[PDB]
Amino acid sequence: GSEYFTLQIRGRERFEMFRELNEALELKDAQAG
Amino acid sequence: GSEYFTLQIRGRERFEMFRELNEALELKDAQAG
Amino acid sequence: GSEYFTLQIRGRERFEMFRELNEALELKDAQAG
Amino acid sequence: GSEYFTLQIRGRERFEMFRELNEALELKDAQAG
Repeated sequence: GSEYFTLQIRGRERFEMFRELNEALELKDAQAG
Repeated sequence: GSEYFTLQIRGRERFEMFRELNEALELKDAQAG
Repeated sequence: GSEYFTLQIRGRERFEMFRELNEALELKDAQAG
Repeated sequence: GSEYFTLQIRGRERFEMFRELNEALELKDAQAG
């Protein structure tokens, strides 16, 4: 989409694992000045 | 059925990457029925 | 290496999480697909 | 310190995917630094 993409994840543990990865990538995005 | 959750993802490359991982895990789920 | 590439992972939980993803990718390739 | 493990990965694009995910998680690593 123009502001984000969506993905449907089956299962709470699985979702929490993918959210940890996604938040970490967003932390990586912040490293550039 | 199972509980599903929405992962909101920034960037097309990042989306394609997560979709690849999620599809592989779903094919693993499919083994058992 | 010529048969695989290796990555050092810090922490048991982190390793287990990546191993599950990696094995799922391999199972998808082996079942072709 | 921590305990370290080795992830064995097939394919160089798959290796670079895991490398990137791991590097992002490593921005979280610290003793309250």
